[PDB]
Amino acid sequence: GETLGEKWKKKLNQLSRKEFDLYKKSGITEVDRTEAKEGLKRGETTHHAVSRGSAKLQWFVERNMVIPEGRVIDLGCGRGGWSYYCAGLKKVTEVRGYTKGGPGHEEPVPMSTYGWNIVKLMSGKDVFYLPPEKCDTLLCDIGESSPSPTVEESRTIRVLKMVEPWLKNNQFCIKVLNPYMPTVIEHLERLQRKHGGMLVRNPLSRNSTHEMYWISNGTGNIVSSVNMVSRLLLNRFTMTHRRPTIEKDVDLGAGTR
Ligand SMILES: Cc1cc(N)c2cc(NC(=O)Nc3ccc4nc(C)cc(N)c4c3)ccc2n1
Repeated sequence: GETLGEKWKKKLNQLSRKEFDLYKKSGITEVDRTEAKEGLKRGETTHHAVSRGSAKLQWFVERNMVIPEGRVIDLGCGRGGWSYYCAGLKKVTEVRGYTKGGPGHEEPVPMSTYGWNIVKLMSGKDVFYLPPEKCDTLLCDIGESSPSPTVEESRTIRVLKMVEPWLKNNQFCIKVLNPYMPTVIEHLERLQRKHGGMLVRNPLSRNSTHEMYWISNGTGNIVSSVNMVSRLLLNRFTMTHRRPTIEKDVDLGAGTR
């Protein structure tokens, strides 16, 4: 070291509140969640995504980076945004979501968006002790940020260690909270050797996170991709502020499959 990502993290931790709030959205893409949030406030159960996560996963799926099919397991499903998005996909036959829930954590949100009847979301489940199950698609969006990159390093490696027993001849999309710490890079290189895939930056991620996703389809140089993200995020500190690109949120429809 020290890595480009660690330099980015230092500068991020130096920002004031107003500088941070400007920087985190500068030049990013984001979905307009206003209508959806009002719908959830009213208890509406059709069309709305339960989180910004549905659109986030959609970005990967529309580029065939992960192609949900068959039995989908969603580790750390939270409200269920990834699960309910997958439930509407023709090739998907079953969605099982597991999440901790309870105090301080999001509970699954019951919905009747398209394909809801093939979704089972289970709260009260600690995925770090959950025996691996056969699945055709493995999703995991777990990783708690911290101002400390070393804390994030341990959290990230713990997530990667937990998800690996679930991976075998299947599609996957796994969040890598901190991909730039050298120990994480080494684990990712061994993981790519065992299971393939590639590390990709989602443009709906805010500039305040260096998160990248390990997706199953394709290949590439992990260090080069991480460093590309680090340079982008570093340059956005001094780039003139740019308003984010606002897109419409996803419409997940209604009814049973
Ligand atoms: C306040 C808050 C913030 C988040 N980013 C959350 C994410 C989630 N999504 C997750 O996957 N969370 C999560 C988060 C941390 C976890 N830790 C262990 C040891 C086991 C788990 N099954 C587990 C799950 C859930 C609740 C959240 N609550």
